[PDB]
Amino acid sequence: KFVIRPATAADCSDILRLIKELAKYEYMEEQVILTEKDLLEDGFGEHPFYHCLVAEVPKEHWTPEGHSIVGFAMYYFTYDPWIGKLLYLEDFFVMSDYRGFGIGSEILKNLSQVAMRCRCSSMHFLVAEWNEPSINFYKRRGASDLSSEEGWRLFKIDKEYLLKMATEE
Amino acid sequence: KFVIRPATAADCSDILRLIKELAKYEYMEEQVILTEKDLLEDGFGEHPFYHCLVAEVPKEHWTPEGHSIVGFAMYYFTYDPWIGKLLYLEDFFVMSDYRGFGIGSEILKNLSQVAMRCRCSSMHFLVAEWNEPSINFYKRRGASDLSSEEGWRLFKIDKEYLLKMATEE
Repeated sequence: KFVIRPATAADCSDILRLIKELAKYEYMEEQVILTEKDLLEDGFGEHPFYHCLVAEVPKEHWTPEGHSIVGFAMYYFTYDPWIGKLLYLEDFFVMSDYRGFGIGSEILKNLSQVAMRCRCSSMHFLVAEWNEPSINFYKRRGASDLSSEEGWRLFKIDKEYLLKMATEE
Repeated sequence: KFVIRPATAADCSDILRLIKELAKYEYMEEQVILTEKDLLEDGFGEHPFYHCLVAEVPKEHWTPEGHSIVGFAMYYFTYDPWIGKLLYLEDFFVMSDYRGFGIGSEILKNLSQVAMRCRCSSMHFLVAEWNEPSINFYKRRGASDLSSEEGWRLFKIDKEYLLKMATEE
């Protein structure tokens, strides 16, 4: 059927392909600026800024375009001053013609083992408020909505504004 | 007046002290489980899971308890599949009797330089929806509320539930 395993440098082309496919899936249309070079340098350079798990399918079940990777999960470690190291799930995506096979649940299982192995007190991630199916999917597994409970809002300051603060009076 | 500099292992006692002081400041009362040992191992071990900047004041301006560190900022790097490496500001705190001296603005300035230096497309962080003063403070510097714009909600799955998923059918 398929296997869930850590990504290797050779998988970066597959990951970018899936990221671009994910970007298309999304509704919040945004351009993917990442290049395979970035994924290689940032993930398999001196310091890994992200980690990926990939879902590989048997050679005789490849993608119509001849691809063995049909899914991926990107994560990294974060830190909380109160409790310490946390696991952060950035994104999770499985190709359309491969959903409903359990791949998604297997990735989640593997991420949970990573959390256990790396001594993470919990796993954080974002869910769009309008995505009720996903909200319930996670709540059914014990997830808590911290934005709803504690009022947290995600803020961002772009490079343009960062540059101003970096070089101001 | 004061200086903003990167933290060293020797500063971990000061940081935990400030974290516990921050925990008291907060209203969402929670127990600080972190120990100085954790901060040392997680920040100055083989792999740094967080980075800290500290605000040090002259020897002749120390804290009533004899402390030179009166503020800190904790950050780490994250990753976005669309744009790449990001700077994530976890927490920022300055002792009461040292606020209104510009220390806060200096830390922000230093964090911005880190973002520029490490090629981060932007800086992400959380702000409580009820903290209007902080919301405006950041908006005045170009920040965008991504929860308000894109509907993002922060979710968490505790270790108890992670363990279940890690060892289930």
